[PDB]
Amino acid sequence: KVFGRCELAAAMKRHGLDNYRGYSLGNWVCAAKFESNFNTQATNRNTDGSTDYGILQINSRWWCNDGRTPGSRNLCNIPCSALLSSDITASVNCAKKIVSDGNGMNAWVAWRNRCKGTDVQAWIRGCRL
Ligand SMILES: [Cl-]
Ligand SMILES: [Cl-]
Ligand SMILES: [Cl-]
Ligand SMILES: [Cl-]
Ligand code: NA
Repeated sequence: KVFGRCELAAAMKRHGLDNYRGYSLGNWVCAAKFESNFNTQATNRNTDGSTDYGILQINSRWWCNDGRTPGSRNLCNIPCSALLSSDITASVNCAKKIVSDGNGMNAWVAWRNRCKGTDVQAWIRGCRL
């Protein structure tokens, strides 16, 4: 599934991400836009043996089990397959755990490169939330 921008914003809001751990909702929409282009099945393989999964490109070394990554900790206790679902529930549940590390949203490459420090409220412009 490829989410619409405000479609995704609404779902993220329903799941409590607005201002979670100090990140207003637009940070999360921006992260999804630039990590995955809002695609729930986005998957990117890294040379390090890990894979980034789903709309938020969550990495398989520390957060989900794909059965093939070195240093696996599976701290969200889920198959990485769950992070490829068309609904965002597993990805948001896991994201709340990831952002609770001292890293915060720096865990997301694309957030660090295209969202941090910007006008992230623009990503929820015209969403009526
Ligand atoms: Cl939902
Ligand atoms: Cl915002
Ligand atoms: Cl899996
Ligand atoms: Cl990570
Ligand atoms: Na990632």
